[PDB]
Amino acid sequence: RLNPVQLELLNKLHLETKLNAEYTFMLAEQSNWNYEVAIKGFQSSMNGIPREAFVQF
Repeated sequence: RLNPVQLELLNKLHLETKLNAEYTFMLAEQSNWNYEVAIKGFQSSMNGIPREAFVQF
């Protein structure tokens, strides 16, 4: 599980990256859960984040 903060982040970043939140937390976890870094992360390679992740937003 995650902390309440990582939780909020998972949801927030799901919203920021619009990745199905599993890919979001995948990203968000490889990105230390520092938000902006997963922002940098997905949005560094957002053409390569599969559309199952990029979803219908």
